[PDB]
Amino acid sequence: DMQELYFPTPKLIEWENGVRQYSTVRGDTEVLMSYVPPHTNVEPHQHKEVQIGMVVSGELMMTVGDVTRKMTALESAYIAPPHVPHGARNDTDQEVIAIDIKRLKADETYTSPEDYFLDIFKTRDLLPGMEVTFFVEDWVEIMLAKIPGNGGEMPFHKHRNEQIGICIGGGYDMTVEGCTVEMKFGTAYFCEPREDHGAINRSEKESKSINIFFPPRYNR
Ligand SMILES: O=C(O)C(=O)Cc1ccccc1
Ligand SMILES: [Co+2]
Ligand SMILES: [Co+2]
Repeated sequence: DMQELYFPTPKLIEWENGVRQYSTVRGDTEVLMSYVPPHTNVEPHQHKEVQIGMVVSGELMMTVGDVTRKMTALESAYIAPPHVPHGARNDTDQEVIAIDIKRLKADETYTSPEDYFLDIFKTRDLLPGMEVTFFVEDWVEIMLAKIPGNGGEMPFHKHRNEQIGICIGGGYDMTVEGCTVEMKFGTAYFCEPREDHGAINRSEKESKSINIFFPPRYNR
């Protein structure tokens, strides 16, 4: 009944310059997957919401404040604090696929590295065979996860931490509070604090996801 809560139906945003974005929202948080065409500029802006982002595919020139970093897929993240100007350019011959999370909570303090970009904090197995990679700031933890094929599983559990995520490769069955969805590329899920969730990958190919914790769960 409430599947729309945990797995929001995305809206498509189609710009005139060719950028396409898929918007999923639950309450105070929005997830956007963006496809930016070759040699295309994304005009700078600013807003009261904090913004965290990462490249999923391709290479993107990302600008936050005075800083522009060439972002390689899945190897860095950025945080644009509230009202900090930010924009981007796909300066390559290839499409960029990027992810960004926009958010505003009254009790959160949106710190960031002084030059805005986060590098890999640590890579390691979360469960035997399940490799994860962390990017860590005070109030948020990004965790890349690979769920092995042929039965790879994240057992059901709950935690104080809010947890939001998006599938970025392969497929898997995701369950939140008794609602099971077949995740595919771009599918987003939203877990409020203490909401039951789990996952299994029954396919042959491993499945990749980006999972985000407020506040950090593993590296505090
Ligand atoms: O570590 C957690 O808290 C998780 O929920 C991990 C996870 C990884 C991939 C899909 C669903 C949950
Ligand atoms: Co923005
Ligand atoms: Co969890």
